[PDB]
Amino acid sequence: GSEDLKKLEEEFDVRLGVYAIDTGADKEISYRENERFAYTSTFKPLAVGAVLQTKSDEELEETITYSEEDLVTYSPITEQHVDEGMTLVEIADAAIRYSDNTAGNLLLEAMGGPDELETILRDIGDETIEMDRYETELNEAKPGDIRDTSTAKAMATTLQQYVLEDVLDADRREVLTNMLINNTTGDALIRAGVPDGWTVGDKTGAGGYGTRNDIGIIWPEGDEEPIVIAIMSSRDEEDADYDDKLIEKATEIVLQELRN
Ligand SMILES: [Ca+2]
Ligand SMILES: [Ca+2]
Ligand SMILES: [Ca+2]
Ligand SMILES: [Ca+2]
Ligand SMILES: [Ca+2]
Ligand SMILES: [Ca+2]
Ligand SMILES: [Ca+2]
Ligand SMILES: [Ca+2]
Ligand SMILES: [Cl-]
Repeated sequence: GSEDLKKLEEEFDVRLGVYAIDTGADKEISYRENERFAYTSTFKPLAVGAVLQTKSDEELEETITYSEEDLVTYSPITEQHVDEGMTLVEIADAAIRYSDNTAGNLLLEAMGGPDELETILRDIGDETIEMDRYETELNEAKPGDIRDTSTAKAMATTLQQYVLEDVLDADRREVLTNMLINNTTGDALIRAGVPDGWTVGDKTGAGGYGTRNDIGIIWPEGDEEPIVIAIMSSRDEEDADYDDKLIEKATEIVLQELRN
């Protein structure tokens, strides 16, 4: 696929996967779009989508209780509510906007576990995603291990189904859309590569082997039709570091291609 994207791989010593489709211009850009990467926290809005797809109003307002023992690493929001519980919508908010890991687990559990969520996503057309573990084990990202992986094209396409297509009732679609727009963890990634005044919804991820991902939707200023985008990346070494600038630069290249 795209040639400036290839240069980024050498610059940052990574394997890079990119898929972006401009729904207005009817054009896409891709690079290694069918190669597997660990999705890490980017699964969270897909789990929220599946919840908003399959649960009743009552089920969304139901209080979910959990114990101190249930808390996994990095659970800033859920660790505040052990005694009283949280609703699925509050859990969704925490998972998407703060990347709360226990919130991720509560979503997986609500959907019947990773394998059941996988089956739900199969049924809306995602033939690619392979889900198996809970947080934080799902972040391992061992190369060649299929567990908890997808591709840039599949992540983008499935996000598109929930956010832009008709899988969700319009009211619930807006709830998900606003959680993504109000994400707090992505300022240095896709958001950093988009012009001022454009609206972005996104979900970031980070994990083993230097994995660094961001998926989202970009609405160019002026009511233009949206661009769906997924950027995934990983490195050779188990304890490798990532560089957020990779994601910003990939975004800039995508927009140069799509918008020109
Ligand atoms: Ca179109
Ligand atoms: Ca391609
Ligand atoms: Ca703890
Ligand atoms: Ca499909
Ligand atoms: Ca599975
Ligand atoms: Ca399994
Ligand atoms: Ca409904
Ligand atoms: Ca409703
Ligand atoms: Cl399972």
